[PDB]
Amino acid sequence: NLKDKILGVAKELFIKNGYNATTTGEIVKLSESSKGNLYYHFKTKENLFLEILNIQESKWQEQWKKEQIKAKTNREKFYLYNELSLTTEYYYPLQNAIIEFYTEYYKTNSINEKMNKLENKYIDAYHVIFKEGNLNGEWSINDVNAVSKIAANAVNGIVTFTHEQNINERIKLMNKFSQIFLNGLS
Amino acid sequence: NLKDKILGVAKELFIKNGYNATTTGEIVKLSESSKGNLYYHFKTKENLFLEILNIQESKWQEQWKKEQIKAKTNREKFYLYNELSLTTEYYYPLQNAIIEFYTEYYKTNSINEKMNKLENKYIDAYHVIFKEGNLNGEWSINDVNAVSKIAANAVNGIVTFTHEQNINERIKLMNKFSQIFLNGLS
Ligand SMILES: Cc1cc(N)c2ccccc2[n+]1CCCCCCCCCC[n+]1c(C)cc(N)c2ccccc21
Repeated sequence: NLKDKILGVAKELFIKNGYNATTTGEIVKLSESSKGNLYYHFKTKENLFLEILNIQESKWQEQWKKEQIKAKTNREKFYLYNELSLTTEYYYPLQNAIIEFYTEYYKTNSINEKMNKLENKYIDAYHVIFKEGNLNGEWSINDVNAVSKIAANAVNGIVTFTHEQNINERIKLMNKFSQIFLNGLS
Repeated sequence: NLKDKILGVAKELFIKNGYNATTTGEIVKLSESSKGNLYYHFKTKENLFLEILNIQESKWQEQWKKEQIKAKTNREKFYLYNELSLTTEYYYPLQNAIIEFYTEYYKTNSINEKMNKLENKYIDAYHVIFKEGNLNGEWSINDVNAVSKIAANAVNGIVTFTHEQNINERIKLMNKFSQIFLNGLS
């Protein structure tokens, strides 16, 4: 509970004032915990944030599980997951805190350790889509891990570096990418 | 050097840390100057940054022009451009500071007359490659603009969101991307 509260309040603070401006001091006092209890559950701001991040990935996955019901075939899952990545991320309040966090502990394989099991999870969604695509004969992929990392990162890029363009155009471009790319597997 | 000597410090600081962790003061301090020398061609912080981006972009485009000769067919110009994007020391090492820069300075109306100029040079390489390929018959592209923007960002995605792993796994992934993308076009 005190741990659940630290997480809840911290998430709001990072959302309101970003990663850098938020202090464990603010988190401790507003969550009504202490520096000791905080230190025992998370050790560091970095770690607390990674934990919030894991919780968010779980939420995403549950969202994805209910959402893909709208996409029968794996080909459709791929179109929908990318469109979903773009539209949701546009109004995801933690995106700014995340950007800050990455640039922060990038030259530290420490606060970039669990950062792996995390990104790996993002990519798994693609892995499932492509593995099943293979079994369902929708396509034939040499090695899924490679194609999954590529799809995962090409999509982050279209989502991230487009920010400067009408949302309707963005979706149209992403769908075009989904189309061209799936066409490079046949 | 007055003007052309600050940008060098600011670049280092912008790349080393973020667009936020680098402040007007830290520059001048490690640059030894007046916190006002910025106005002739350096209006606001965003302008100093927006300028550094141009220098670096052009530096990258310069190199590209000199190395794209190892590529015979345009189909090859596409792979080489993407492979080189992973290895350059120009502009791409700044994509990070650029991301966090859009999570702030993107409301004013300079980020549409100054910032739009730079994005053109960013998708131009792909425009030339995709047009000359059309003219040459290597493929038939519906709208070179869509495919160009889609490609530039995808690639930037693979370069920027994997900047923490074996550079060879990198090259591998990028080449597999180029293969699939082009196989999706033609
Ligand atoms: C709840 C929830 C709700 C949503 N509506 C949602 C929408 C879209 C995506 C996730 C969502 N989730 C939860 C999402 C948890 C996401 C964990 C993501 C880890 C990945 C980012 C990796 N990364 C790398 C490698 C390298 C970089 N240079 C870099 C630079 C800037 C930013 C990121 C960078």
